[PDB]
Amino acid sequence: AKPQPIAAANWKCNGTTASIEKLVQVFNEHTISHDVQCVVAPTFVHIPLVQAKLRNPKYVISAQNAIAKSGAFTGEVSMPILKDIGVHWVILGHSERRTYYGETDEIVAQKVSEACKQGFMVIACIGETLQQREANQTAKVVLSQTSAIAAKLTKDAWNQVVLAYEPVWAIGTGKVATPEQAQEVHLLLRKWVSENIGTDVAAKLRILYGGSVNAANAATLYAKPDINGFLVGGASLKPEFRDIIDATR
Repeated sequence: AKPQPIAAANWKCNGTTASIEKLVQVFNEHTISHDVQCVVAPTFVHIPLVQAKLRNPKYVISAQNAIAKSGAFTGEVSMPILKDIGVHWVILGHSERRTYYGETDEIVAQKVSEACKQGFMVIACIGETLQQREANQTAKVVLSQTSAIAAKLTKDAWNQVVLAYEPVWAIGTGKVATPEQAQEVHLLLRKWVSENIGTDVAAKLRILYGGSVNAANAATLYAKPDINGFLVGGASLKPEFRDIIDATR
């Protein structure tokens, strides 16, 4: 059978106090009856508000990024600071950070390793660009990104890792991957983990899909055997996130 699914909301750089209060109320009033881990990732400045208002017991709060250590890093937020305020999930290596903010495979792998050492659950993002897909490099790219992370982890650390496969061409564009496209990559990843890390790790690993997931396409993605849930951007700012959660039944 499949491991426990995850439905994760990446709000990105969005929100006002009023809109967040309304959306959290919607999430609180949605009764979830199956075993799923829901995750909401607000901007840093909204974490305290969401902590105060979110009561649905299926949810945890995640940060959208972090650095490993406190110190002289003006503008950044560290993992120890997040832990002290009660946040123990983080998204690392999102495409937007790899693209705009210079996060290379080695930077991502270092961050993931440090988060695991500090007791975080980590959603680590990987995925290929349109050019790489059309060059038939998808497998090489996603396995390179994954092996860079794996090189800095011990086997036990994998209990804290969730992989999110987000093809860059699907992020925010409306052009979701087909279920067959996503399943092909998820199966390739799970096999790599099984051979290189362990079959026990691979059977428990959650591999999420993201990139233009909405409430109408989520259930047909989740039907595939190696898809364990979703990392959702635009649709997670809307009430229809409730139906994305319920598509993981």
